[PDB]
Parts: sequence; structure tokens; C-alpha cells
Amino acid sequence: TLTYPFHDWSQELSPRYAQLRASDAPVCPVVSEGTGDPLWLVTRYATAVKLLEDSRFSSEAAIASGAPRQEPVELRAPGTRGDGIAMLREAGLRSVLADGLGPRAVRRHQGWINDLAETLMSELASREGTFDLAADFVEPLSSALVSRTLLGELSADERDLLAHCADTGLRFCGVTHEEQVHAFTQMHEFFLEHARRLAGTPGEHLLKLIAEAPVPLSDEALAEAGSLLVVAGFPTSSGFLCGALLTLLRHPDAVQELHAHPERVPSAVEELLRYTPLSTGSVKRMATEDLEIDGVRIKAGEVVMVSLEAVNHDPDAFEDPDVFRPGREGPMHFGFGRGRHFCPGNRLARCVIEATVRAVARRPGLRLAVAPEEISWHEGLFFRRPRAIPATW
Ligand code: HEM
Ligand SMILES: O=C1N[C@@H](Cc2c[nH]c3ccccc23)C(=O)N2CCC[C@@H]12
Ligand SMILES: O=C1N[C@@H](Cc2c[nH]c3ccccc23)C(=O)N2CCC[C@@H]12
Ligand SMILES: [Ca+2]
Ligand SMILES: [Cl-]
Ligand code: NA
Ligand code: NA
Repeated sequence: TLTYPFHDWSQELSPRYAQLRASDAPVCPVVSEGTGDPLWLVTRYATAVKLLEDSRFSSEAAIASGAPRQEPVELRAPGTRGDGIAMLREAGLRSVLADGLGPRAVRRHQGWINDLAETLMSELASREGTFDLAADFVEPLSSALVSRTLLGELSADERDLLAHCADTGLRFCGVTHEEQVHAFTQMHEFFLEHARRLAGTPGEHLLKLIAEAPVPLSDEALAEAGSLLVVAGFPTSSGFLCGALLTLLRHPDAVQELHAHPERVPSAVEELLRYTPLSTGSVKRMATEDLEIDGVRIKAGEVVMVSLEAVNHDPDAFEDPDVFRPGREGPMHFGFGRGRHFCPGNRLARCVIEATVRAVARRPGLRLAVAPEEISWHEGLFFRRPRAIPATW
């Protein structure tokens, strides 16, 4: 049986996804390379909609300790719950999450986000020679997003510790199992020592809103909130922004169009979310009872995966799916998922993506300083990221 994942750590998607999509079944059996667990895999848009909109396929049951899984180790510090955003929703914090992640948070932060994107790009444009868009643009912008909107102000050393923990824990391979587990322990212990300090600093970052919310969360619960915000917000935003910059630098005609027609930038943001691959794994859900999807029986307790990259490149949903085409008129993309677990970070993500696209579109001529095939990729990360993006004007 086919093992999962497909080791497509660069922007070139594994051919397996299109092979399975065109096969004679709407759901295909695979086996986790890291655990040996049997799993089901969906690659078609129409089938993915039905799965992800059926609440009898549960995300929490697939997150839970002991579930069949695609990842080699559990994504939690041993002895903690590690059950994700469910822990905060269950504590009654939906309103707080809306305040800290929703349109009001974007209104509060979009000004400094755009000012920072411009400041960073202006500094790079002042340099003689090449620079690295990953280290010199994405890292400072994503780190500021995390500090100012999610956690509170971090030192460089704290940011480096959390980034290392995320990169070490959120992996299919490349580190030992024990190193991966200990990354989660280190992050949890960091927040046990520092979450209350971070939550008490001035600002409106989400961790402060959580800590102050009238249910009072314990130190352990606040630490779990910190770890959630790191894993959900940091490697995702950094990986995506790097990947979106590569897409843009490889499509100078599209950038020129955005330079001339800034009103088209939002359409380019949405097309980047469809076109630019991020996760090398899949969203997943556990059948909470015996279910059927397009004729295939899924037994209670079995886990079904949807590859968002596969769905976003489904030719039955998008005409010429492998073409970057801002303004294409097709269905909604799956870059933020689908259904009740749709990314609650989507407003802040779109804000930072838009700020980046506009910073690039204002400065035509930005190009890669090496060929795309010369970009080196971190191998095995859940969320693709290049080691560097050499660039120049
Ligand atoms: C920047 C690019 C981002 C992308 C492309 C992205 C994408 C996604 C996707 C596809 C999901 C759905 C997973 C599933 O269905 O199981 C998701 C969930 C989630 N995202 Fe985002 N995300 C991004 C940024 C962020 C940020 C900045 C935050 C927080 C500040 C965040 C917080 C979350 C949380 C907490 C969930 C879990 C939702 C749930 O399980 O109900 N995301 N994200
Ligand atoms: O809140 C959650 N939701 C799902 C999807 C996910 C969203 N962002 C993630 C980042 C890494 C892994 C999985 C996800 C999950 O697997 N979870 C374990 C870590 C965070 C938790
Ligand atoms: O690679 C992963 N993706 C997320 C889902 C996701 C898909 N695309 C995303 C984009 C952003 C956040 C989460 C996702 C998830 O549930 N995982 C369990 C173990 C592997 C890890
Ligand atoms: Ca195509
Ligand atoms: Cl089990
Ligand atoms: Na459908
Ligand atoms: Na719901």
C-alpha cells in the first residue's frame, strides 16, 4: 500500500495526488510512514466538501491522543491535553477569539502591518546587492504578527526558541522521535514560565484577551493557549509568505498587472491561497460512527484525510489548475479549509498576505537572484518553507 506523506517538500506537488484524484475511487487507502496506521485520503474537491461539512467526521477525535495519525509523534507535550482550539471554545471563549482574530483585530493592526511591510521592503531596496526575503522580510513580519497580535512582545531569543520548537515538532521526518516530543515539552515549559508575563504586557494581543477573560484560566491552560498560537500561527504564516513570494517572483506579468491595477490585489491574495502549496500533510477527521462517502464505507474510528493542495489543484473544480491566474472565476479555494474548522486566523493571514503582495506590487523588478530549482527547502516540515529566498532588484 501507498505510504504517506509523499515527500514533496518543495513547491512541486507530488504526482501521486493527481494520480489518486483521477483514480476510480473517491477515497483511497494509504498507510502512515511514521506510525503504520491505515488512513483514507481524499483529493477531489467535491468529495472533500462533503467530508469536511459532515460533523460526524470529527476533528477533535482525530486530534486526540491515541488516534490513528499521519504524523510520527503526538503533537503535544506529554501529560498535557494538547487538544487545540477546542480547549478555548469549550471554556466559553468564542467571543474573545472573535475579538482577537476577527475584523476588529484587523482594523487595529492593519496599519502597523502595512507600515512594517513597506519599511522592510524599503530597507532591502536601499541595499547594494542581493538579500534574502525569508530572513530579511518574512521572518521579521511573521515574528511581529505573532508578537503583536497573538502572544505579546518576544525577545529575539524567545522568538528563536519558539520557531525552533515549531520547526522541530511539526515534522514528518528529519529529527528523532524523542527530539520531536521534547520540542513540545520545551514550548509548554516556556509558556508555563512566561505566558502570564506575556499576557500582562500592554497591547491587545490575543493571549492577553484570553488570560483576562471571565470564564480564570490556570497557568497550565494559558500555556496550552500559547503553544496553540505558536503552532497554528507561526510556521503557517512564515511558510505561506515565503511560498507566496516565490509564486509572485515567478510571475512577473501578474505582478506588473497588480502594479498598474492595485484594486486587483485582493483577487491575487485569494489566488495565492489556492495556488501556493503549504502543508505537506492533510487535514483529517475521524469517523465517529460508520459512515459512507461517495459509496465507500468508513468504519467508526477510521481517519480520513483531505489534501488541501490536491483539492486546490483539482481540474474538475478549477480550469487549468496549475496556472496562477488572479481573478479566475471558480469556486472557493481550500487554502483555509472548509466548514466549521475554517481557519480562524484567516483575517490576520489575509491582512499580512495583502500587505506583502502590495509591497511587492509597488516595486516591480524584484526578482529571484537564483533559479527556482536552486532554492533549498527545509525537508520534512508539515508547512513547506525554503531555507532562503535570494532576491534583488
Ligand atoms: C498565515 C497563513 C495560514 C494558513 C494558510 C492557515 C490555514 C489553516 C487551515 C487550512 C486550517 C484548517 C485545518 C483543519 O481543517 O483541520 C486552519 C486552522 C486553524 N488556524 Fe490557520 N492558517 C494560517 C494562519 C493562522 C494564524 C495566523 C492563526 C492564529 C493567529 C491561525 C489559527 C488557526 C487555528 C487555531 C486553527 C484550528 C481551527 C480548528 O481546528 O477549528 N491560522 N488554518
Ligand atoms: O487546533 C488545532 N486544529 C487541528 C488542525 C491544525 C491547525 N493548525 C495546525 C498546525 C499544526 C498541526 C495541525 C494544525 C489540529 O490538528 N491541531 C493540533 C495542533 C493544533 C490543533
Ligand atoms: O501537515 C499538517 N496539516 C494539518 C492540517 C492543515 C493542512 N493545511 C494546513 C495549513 C495550515 C494549518 C493547518 C493545515 C494537520 O492536521 N496536521 C496533522 C499532522 C500533519 C499536520
Ligand atoms: Ca493546468
Ligand atoms: Cl487508537
Ligand atoms: Na460536493
Ligand atoms: Na459549530
